[PDB]
Parts: sequence; C-alpha cells; structure tokens
Amino acid sequence: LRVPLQVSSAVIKQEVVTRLAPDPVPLTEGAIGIFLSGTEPEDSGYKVIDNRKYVYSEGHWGPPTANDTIYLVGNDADVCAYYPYKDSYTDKTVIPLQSQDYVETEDIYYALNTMINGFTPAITFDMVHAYSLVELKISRENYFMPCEISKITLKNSNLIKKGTINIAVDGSIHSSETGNYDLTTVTDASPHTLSVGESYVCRVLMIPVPLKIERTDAEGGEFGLSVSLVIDGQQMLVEIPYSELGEFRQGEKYVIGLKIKGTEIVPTVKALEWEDE
Amino acid sequence: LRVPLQVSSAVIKQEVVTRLAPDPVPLTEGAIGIFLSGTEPEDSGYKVIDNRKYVYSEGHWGPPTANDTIYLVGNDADVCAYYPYKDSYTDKTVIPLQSQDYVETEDIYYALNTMINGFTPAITFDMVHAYSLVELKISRENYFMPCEISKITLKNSNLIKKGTINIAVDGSIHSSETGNYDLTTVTDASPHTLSVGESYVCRVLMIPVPLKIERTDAEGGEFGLSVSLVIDGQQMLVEIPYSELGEFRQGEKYVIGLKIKGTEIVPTVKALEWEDE
Ligand SMILES: [Cl-]
Ligand SMILES: [Cl-]
Ligand SMILES: [Cl-]
Ligand SMILES: [Cl-]
Repeated sequence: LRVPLQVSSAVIKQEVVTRLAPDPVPLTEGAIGIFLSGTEPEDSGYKVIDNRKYVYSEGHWGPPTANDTIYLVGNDADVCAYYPYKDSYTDKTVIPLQSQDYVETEDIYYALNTMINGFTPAITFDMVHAYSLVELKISRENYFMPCEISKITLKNSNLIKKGTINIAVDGSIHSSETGNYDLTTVTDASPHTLSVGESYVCRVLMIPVPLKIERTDAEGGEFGLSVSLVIDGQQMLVEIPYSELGEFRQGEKYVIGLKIKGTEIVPTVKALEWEDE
Repeated sequence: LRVPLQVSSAVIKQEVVTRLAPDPVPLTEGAIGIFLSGTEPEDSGYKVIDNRKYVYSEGHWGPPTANDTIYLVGNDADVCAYYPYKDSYTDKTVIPLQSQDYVETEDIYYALNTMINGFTPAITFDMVHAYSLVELKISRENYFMPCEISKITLKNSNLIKKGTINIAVDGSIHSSETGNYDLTTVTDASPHTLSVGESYVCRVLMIPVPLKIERTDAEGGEFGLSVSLVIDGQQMLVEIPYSELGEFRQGEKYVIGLKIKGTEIVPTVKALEWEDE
C-alpha cells in the first residue's frame, strides 16, 4: 500500500549575514529535480528514483503526468531535491558546479536528504544556494582616457573553477579544477567602455571556498583576493584585505566596489621670505 | 671743493611675508654698479656717472683704483645702485630683466635714488630683489612608471618673459614680451627621471606681475597660475587656486609642491544576503 509524496512547497533559505531571516520565499515557477532512495536498513523496499521532474502548477508542485508520481510506502526513504531542474543531472552525489558569469538558470539551490514515509508523506524543500555571488561595481573618478576595460580576473590560489556537490548527504564540494577566474562578459574581442558617472556591474556565480592569505606586507596587513583589470591596455591589480574578505560562503553576496582614480597632481602653495631661517 | 662718496654698506632688504625683518644682511663680496646724476635744479654741477664699478675689499665698498672715485660737491646728487655689477648695464632707467631658470648672478638687487651731497657723503644701499622666486618641489606617490619629466611650463596670460626696470626713480617694470614660461633645466633633449622618494627642486627667477583669473568653475572657485608637465610623454595640467597665489611680488619666494599620484583603484567590500530588501 502506497500514497503519493506531497511536495507542500519549495522555499528559498536566506542566509543570515546582516539581518535575521524572515519567512522563506516560496518558489512559484519552473521545475525541480527530485531524488529518492530507500533509507539504509538488506531490502529498503524502494526502487531508486533519480532526477524526477516535478512542476509548479495551480499553486502546487506535482508530477507533470500521473505516471511521474513518486510513491511512498510504510518504509523510510531519503528524499532530496534541487532547483531549477536540468534533464542531464542524473547523479545527486556529483551535481556539477562551475564558477561562471552570472546566469539565473545556473543559480542552483539544493535541499539535503529528508527521511520520509507514507505515514507523513508531506515534505517542504528548504533550498539553499550552492554558489556564492560576487558582485563587482566599477566606477570612474578624475579619469581622462576612454576607460575601455578588455579583461577582469579574480585571483586567489584557492579559487575553484570546476567541481561537484553532493546534494543528498552533506552538500560537500569536490574540487576538480582550481585557479584564477577570468570574466567572460568583457574580453579583448568584446570590451566595455566605462563612461563618466557610469556604475558597471559584473556578477559572478562563484564556487564557495576559504581564501588563502596571498601576501603579508611590512606593517603586518594580510591580503586574500586580488582583482586584475586591463584598462586602456594597462593591467591594474587591486588587493582586497583578508580581514574584509576571507571566504566565499554559500548563499552570500559580496559587493566589491572598484573606483578607478586617474593620475592626479596635488598642488601646495607657501609664500615666504627669499632667504630661509 | 669735493669729497669722495662714502659707501657705508650695501644691505639686502628682506620682505615681510611670514615674519618681521631683522637687521638687514650686508653684502660682503663682489661688485656693485653705481649711478650718479645731479638733482634737478639749469646746471646741476655734476657730470653724469653711469654704472661705476665699486668693489668690496678690506671690509668696505670702494673704487677699484683712485681714478674710479665718485666725488660729491655742495650741490645735491641722485645716487642709485644695483648688485651684482654687469659691465654692459649702462642705463639705470632700462636695466634688463628676463624670466629664467634660477642663476645666482642673475638675481639682481637695486637701491632707488638717494639725494646726497658733500656735507653728508655717507650712503647705505638698501638693495631690494628685482625678481620673484618660484620654487617647484616635485615628488611621486603610488606611481609605477619611470616618471621621466621632459617639459615644465608656468602658465598665465599676464606672465612677463622680458622687460626692463627703472632702478633710479620708482622700480617700475616695463614689459616687452608676455606669455607662458618654459623651464630650460628639463627638455626633451635634456629630461629628468624622478625617482621614488626624490624631491626634484626647480627654481625660477620670475618677473613680478599680478596674475589673471584664467578660470572660474561652477562652484565659483577661481584659478590663476597653471603648471603643465610632460611626464612619460603624457601632458598633465595642474591648476593653482587664485586665492592661494594671485601675484608674484618682488622679493618673495613661492614654494609650489607638486605630488604626482599615479592611477589607483580603491576597493570597498560589503557582505550581504543574496536577495536585497
Ligand atoms: Cl496507486
Ligand atoms: Cl633660494
Ligand atoms: Cl680731489
Ligand atoms: Cl542578484
């Protein structure tokens, strides 16, 4: 005897950074990918379900057709989910991640395993962001050249370029490629000219990682992330103090303001007697 | 009946800029040029003496030989002088002036006419500077290029390049050529590379002149002098506020500090919740 799984809602978990989290915002569009496996007993009483698509329709999440229904029996099952559904994401333990310029459909949320059975078939998926959001806000002040940006690179030896996340058990990320991140929104082929009074915003989905202290100066000051920019053919490096940014944490947004101040001659005037004393 | 002129001393008049003037410093070397003409009566009783050389020797100013002695009679004479003596400066009403890079022998002092006769033949020449001294102090901060200076120009429509001064009657300056002043100590042929921590000092003998307000910005702020510098092939203009420097006054020194601050990217970091509110 079996009853259908009841997906009550899929809500977005807001991280506590500057304020306490209000009631979570429910997802009211698109599709989720659901995984089910029988809880470890050796017959669990369940056939494995990998990446079953559930769609939001008429105020609730449900199977697109009756044959897509996920059923629960008296035995316990481990159920996890992610959003937005992707047809090829067939293994919950190795869900792909890639640091990239922000694309809304690439912003993945996941809900770790919940133990559930047919006696209490109702579930709420508490969706956490898999990535960090890095937001660059680039402006000009007293700059008298075109200010054409042809390259933007995020630098730290710990940055993860590619990896996978286990959305079922612990949300642990397996790194497959590390190194500096080059933004694709601005290139030598596709450059961006920053105008006077313009605020140029570049958003990047970044794989969460603690940053390495890359430099300690004579005064003891520590530096983690660097931002390299090619402005009017000239490479400019910006060092971010480690105390200000030491880690990219899951579900947090880091707004990095970068104000380009052009070469300046500061004058001082003092009128005096011809011969000093 | 005649007695020799007695040059008691030739002293430097210090201008009152920041402190009151102490006892004037006496000139104790070199030579002065003396002019004598009979005071306006029509026979004055004097033959005109133009640019007579007097030399400092054995603690006093005097003629190099007995035949060079300047004599005074009962009748009044008008006596003026300048330092340092120049063999060709034969007309006291048109003593040449030229704005130029500082050269100590080009730093002219003059004492206006004193009425004197054989009853009181002792004179003290109160020597005033004919020029203003402009002193540029050029430094670097956060500059990552060679910082090779190939040109320095002082800019204002009122600047006098060449002229003459009447050292006898009033010290009034007759302008013969106006315009911007180009320093000769640094050229494309002869450039200067400013090193890290270096303070490059450029001194200029400038013909005294009130400066013109060359620009008034939207905020009402007024600008007089400009300093144009060609650093690593790039022309850089520095505007001096008119309130800070409105005139080049005779015998005053103007120290103009110019700190070259290279292009800088200022970073700001704020960690936040992913979705703002
Ligand atoms: Cl059934
Ligand atoms: Cl000096
Ligand atoms: Cl005699
Ligand atoms: Cl966003």
